[PDB]
Amino acid sequence: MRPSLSDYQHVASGKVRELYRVDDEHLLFVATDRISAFDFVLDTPIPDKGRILTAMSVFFFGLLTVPNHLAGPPDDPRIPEEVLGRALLVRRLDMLPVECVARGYLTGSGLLDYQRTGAVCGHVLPQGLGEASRLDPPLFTPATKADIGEHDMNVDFAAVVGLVGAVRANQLRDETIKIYTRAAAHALHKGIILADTKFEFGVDIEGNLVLADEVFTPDSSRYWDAAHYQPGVVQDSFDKQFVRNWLTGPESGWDRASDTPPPPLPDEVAVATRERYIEAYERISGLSFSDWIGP
Ligand SMILES: CCOC(=O)[C@@H](F)[C@H](O)c1ccc(Br)cn1
Repeated sequence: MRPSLSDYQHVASGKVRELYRVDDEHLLFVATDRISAFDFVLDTPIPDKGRILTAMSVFFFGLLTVPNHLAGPPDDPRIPEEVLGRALLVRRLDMLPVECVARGYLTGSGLLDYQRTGAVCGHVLPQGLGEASRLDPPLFTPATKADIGEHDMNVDFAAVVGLVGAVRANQLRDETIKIYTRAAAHALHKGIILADTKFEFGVDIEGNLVLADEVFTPDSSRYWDAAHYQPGVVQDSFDKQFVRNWLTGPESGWDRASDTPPPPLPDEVAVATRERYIEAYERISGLSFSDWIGP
């Protein structure tokens, strides 16, 4: 028999994820069905999104050889029925206060910083780059969390040294670039570009660096269709473009520039979005989502 979620202490809440205490040395990482667009958490959930993103994380934890925070199987008895398939049993770690970001392509705040200064997070770049330009080798572009509602602040390597130490900062940079390079090549071989990714790490009792976050989900990473990749224009979001198109189109009745919260989504847009998440998972993993555990 599985415990109730109310048997555990709710310890933290995020935009589309939740965290619970299991005992002194273990936590429960939970993915919800909520989705974000244009910096709003939308009213309408995407069915099975939490389960699909958890399947994705478990696949990539398996593929990568680096230590990670998993402390049990996806069907561990300590996981409540209500979150089965969208929750993981993990070990408690001393977390490092650095958002460890790798970028293989120039977009978002990376592109903006380049267009303003000619550099990104202390990396002076060649002249002549633009939207969705390839960056090779990929860049370590660390950031720090700001206040509620605000975007993370981009920082340089020296800033990271002052947060975690010189030797540890070099380790974060090296492991972030190594892991991203491997995952990106794997996805591209199957027709999906991982344009960038954001990692969070912790340290265990022996001093070892441990990957401790969801990993390579379409929330932590920009997924693009490789078949339509064209440097110089904005790329469609593999998972979120149907949501974006409806919200900004003729039928929503919503003006993005009003900064008012958006309306609920059509049921059919939510179902089409679920299909897109399933397509991304099955193409990258080579597995079938119909075999992933659930309630
Ligand atoms: C950059 C270090 O991050 C942390 O310290 C952790 F708390 C972790 O990122 C976290 C936060 C909120 C939720 Br919900 C789940 N996990």
